[PDB]
Amino acid sequence: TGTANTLFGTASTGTSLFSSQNNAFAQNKPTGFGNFG
Amino acid sequence: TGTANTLFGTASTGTSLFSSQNNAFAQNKPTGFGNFG
Amino acid sequence: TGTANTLFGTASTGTSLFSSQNNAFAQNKPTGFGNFG
Amino acid sequence: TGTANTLFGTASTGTSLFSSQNNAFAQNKPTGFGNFG
Amino acid sequence: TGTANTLFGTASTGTSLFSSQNNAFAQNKPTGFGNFG
Amino acid sequence: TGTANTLFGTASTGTSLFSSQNNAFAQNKPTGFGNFG
Amino acid sequence: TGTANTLFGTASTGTSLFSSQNNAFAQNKPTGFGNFG
Amino acid sequence: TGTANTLFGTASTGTSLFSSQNNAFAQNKPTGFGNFG
Amino acid sequence: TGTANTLFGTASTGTSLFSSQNNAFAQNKPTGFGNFG
Amino acid sequence: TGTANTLFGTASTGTSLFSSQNNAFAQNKPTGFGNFG
Amino acid sequence: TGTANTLFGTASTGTSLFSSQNNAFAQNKPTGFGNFG
Amino acid sequence: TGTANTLFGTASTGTSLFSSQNNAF
Amino acid sequence: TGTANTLFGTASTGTSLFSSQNNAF
Amino acid sequence: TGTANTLFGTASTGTSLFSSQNNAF
Amino acid sequence: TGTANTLFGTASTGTSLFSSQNNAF
Amino acid sequence: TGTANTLFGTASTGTSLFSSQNNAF
Amino acid sequence: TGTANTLFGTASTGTSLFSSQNNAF
Amino acid sequence: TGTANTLFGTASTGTSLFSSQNNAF
Amino acid sequence: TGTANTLFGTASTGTSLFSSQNNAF
Amino acid sequence: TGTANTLFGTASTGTSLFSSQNNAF
Amino acid sequence: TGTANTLFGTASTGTSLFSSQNNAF
Amino acid sequence: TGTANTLFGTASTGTSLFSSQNNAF
Repeated sequence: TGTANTLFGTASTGTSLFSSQNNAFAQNKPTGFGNFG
Repeated sequence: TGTANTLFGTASTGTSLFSSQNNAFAQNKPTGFGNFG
Repeated sequence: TGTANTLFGTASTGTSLFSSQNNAFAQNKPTGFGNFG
Repeated sequence: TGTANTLFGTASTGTSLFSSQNNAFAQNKPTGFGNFG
Repeated sequence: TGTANTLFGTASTGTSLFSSQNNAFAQNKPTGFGNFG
Repeated sequence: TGTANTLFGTASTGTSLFSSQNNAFAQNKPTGFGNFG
Repeated sequence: TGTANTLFGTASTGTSLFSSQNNAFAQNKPTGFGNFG
Repeated sequence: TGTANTLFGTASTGTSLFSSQNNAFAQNKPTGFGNFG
Repeated sequence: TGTANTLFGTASTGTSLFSSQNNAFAQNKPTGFGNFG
Repeated sequence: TGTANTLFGTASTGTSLFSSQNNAFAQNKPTGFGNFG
Repeated sequence: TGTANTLFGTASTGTSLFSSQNNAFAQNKPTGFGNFG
Repeated sequence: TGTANTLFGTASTGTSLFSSQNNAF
Repeated sequence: TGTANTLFGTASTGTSLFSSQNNAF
Repeated sequence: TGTANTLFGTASTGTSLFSSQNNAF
Repeated sequence: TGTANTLFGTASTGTSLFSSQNNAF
Repeated sequence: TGTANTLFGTASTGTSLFSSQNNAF
Repeated sequence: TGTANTLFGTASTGTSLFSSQNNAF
Repeated sequence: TGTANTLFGTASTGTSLFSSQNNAF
Repeated sequence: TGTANTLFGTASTGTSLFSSQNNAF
Repeated sequence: TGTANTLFGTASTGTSLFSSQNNAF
Repeated sequence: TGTANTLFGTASTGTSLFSSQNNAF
Repeated sequence: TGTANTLFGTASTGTSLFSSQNNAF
């Protein structure tokens, strides 16, 4: 499987089975810059 | 499988089976810049 | 499979089977800039 | 499969089978700029 | 398959089989600019 | 298949089989600008 | 499986079975720069 | 399995079974720089 | 299993069974630099 | 199992069974530099 | 099992059974440099 | 199966969406 | 199965989405 | 099964999403 | 099973998400 | 099973997420 | 089982997340 | 089982996370 | 079992995390 | 069992973590 | 069993961690 | 059993950790 790439939060490469992944984010003025390629 | 690329939140490359992925985001004035290519 | 690219939220490349992906976003004045190509 | 590109929300490249993807967005004055090409 | 490109919401390139994709958007004065080409 | 391009909502390039795609939008004064070509 | 790469949060390469992964993030003005490639 | 790489938080390579991984982050003005490749 | 690499927090290579891993981080202006490759 | 590598916090290579691992970090202006490869 | 490598905190190679490992860190301006490879 | 109940006050822009799929193999 | 109840006040922009899928193998 | 109850005050932008999936093997 | 109750004050941007999955093997 | 109760004051950006999974082997 | 109660003051950005999993072997 | 109670003052960025897992062998 | 009570003052960035696991062999 | 009580003053970055595990053999 | 009480003053970066494990053989 | 009481002054970086394990053979 391919690489899992994240800045904030989680990067999950393993297979997930009956298994919950969750993330609650509360941001006051976030700024995100992505240069994907 | 291809690379999973994320700035905030989760990048999941593994196969997910009976398995919940969730993310609750509450942003006050987010700004997102993406240069996809 | 191709690369999954996201700025906020989730990038999921694995095959998902009986498995729920959800994201609740509540933004006050978001601004999104995308340059897709 | 092709690349999945998203700014906010989810980019899903894997095949999804019996599997729900959902996103609830509540925006106060969002602004979106897209330059697709 | 071709690239899935979205600013807000979801970009889904994988084949979807018995599988629901939904997005509820509630915007107060959204503004969208698209330059498609 | 061709690229799926969307600003708000979903861009779906994969073949969809027995599978529901839905989006509920409630906008107070949206403004949309499209320059398609 | 591929490498799991994260800046803040968790990088999970092992297969996860009946097992919950969660992350609660509360950011005041985060700034994220990603150069993915 | 692949290497688990994280700056803050946890890098988990072992298989996780009935086992919870969680991280609560509260950041005042975080800045993240990632050069993934 | 692959190497678990972390700067702050925990690097866990062993299989975890009925066993909880948690980390509470409270940062005032963190700065993270990652050069992943 | 692979090597567990950490700068601050814990590096755990043994299998963990019914056993809790936790770390509470409170940083005033941390700076993290990682060169992962 | 692999070597457990840590600078501050604990390096645990033995299997841990019903046994809690915890570390409370309170840093004023920590600086971490990691060259993992 | 599922019963969605939605109330909107006066002068309020609103949508209701309901999707049900029954699969019987 | 699931009953979603949503109330919106007056002059309030709102959406309700309900999805149910029943799978019987 | 699950009952989501959501109240929105007046002049408030809001969404409710409900997803249920029943699997019977 | 699970009952989510969410209140939003006036003039407040809000979302509710509910997901339930029942698996019966 | 689980009852999440969330209150948001006026003029406050907010999300509620609820996930339940029932597994019956 | 678990009851999460969360209060947010006015003008406050907030999220609630609830996850329950029931396993019955 | 577990009851998490969280209060946030006005103008305060906040998250609540609740996870419960019940295992019945 | 466990009751976590967390108070945050005004203008304060905050998280609450609750995890419970019940194992019944 | 365990009751964690945490107070944060105004303008203070804070986290609360609670973990409970019950094992019944 | 154990009651942790933690107070943080204003403008103070803080964490609370609570872990309880009950083993009943 | 054990009651940890921790006070932090203003502008002070702080952690509280509590661990309890009950073993009943």
